[PDB]
Amino acid sequence: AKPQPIAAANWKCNGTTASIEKLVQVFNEHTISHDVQCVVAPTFVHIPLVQAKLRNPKYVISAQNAIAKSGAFTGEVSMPILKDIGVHWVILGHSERRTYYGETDEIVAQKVSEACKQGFMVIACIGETLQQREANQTAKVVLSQTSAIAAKLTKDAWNQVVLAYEPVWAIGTGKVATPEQAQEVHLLLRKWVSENIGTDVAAKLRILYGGSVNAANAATLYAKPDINGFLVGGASLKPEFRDIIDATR
Repeated sequence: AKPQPIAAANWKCNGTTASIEKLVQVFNEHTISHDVQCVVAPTFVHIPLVQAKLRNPKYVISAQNAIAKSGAFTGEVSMPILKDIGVHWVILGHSERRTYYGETDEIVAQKVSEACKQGFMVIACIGETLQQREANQTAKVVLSQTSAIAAKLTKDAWNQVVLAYEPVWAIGTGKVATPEQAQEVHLLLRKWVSENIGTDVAAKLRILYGGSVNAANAATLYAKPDINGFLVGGASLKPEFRDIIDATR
């Protein structure tokens, strides 16, 4: 059978106090009856508000990024600071950070390793660009990104890792991957983990899909055997996130 699914909301750089209060109320009033881990990732400045208002017991709060250590890093937020305020999930290596903010495979792998050492659950993002897909490099790219992370982890650390496969061409564009496209990559990843890390790790690993997931396409993605849930951007700012959660039944 499949491991426990995850439905994760990446709000990105969005929100006002009023809109967040309304959306959290919607999430609180949605009764979830199956075993799923829901995750909401607000901007840093909204974490305290969401902590105060979110009561649905299926949810945890995640940060959208972090650095490993406190110190002289003006503008950044560290993992120890997040832990002290009660946040123990983080998204690392999102495409937007790899693209705009210079996060290379080695930077991502270092961050993931440090988060695991500090007791975080980590959603680590990987995925290929349109050019790489059309060059038939998808497998090489996603396995390179994954092996860079794996090189800095011990086997036990994998209990804290969730992989999110987000093809860059699907992020925010409306052009979701087909279920067959996503399943092909998820199966390739799970096999790599099984051979290189362990079959026990691979059977428990959650591999999420993201990139233009909405409430109408989520259930047909989740039907595939190696898809364990979703990392959702635009649709997670809307009430229809409730139906994305319920598509993981």
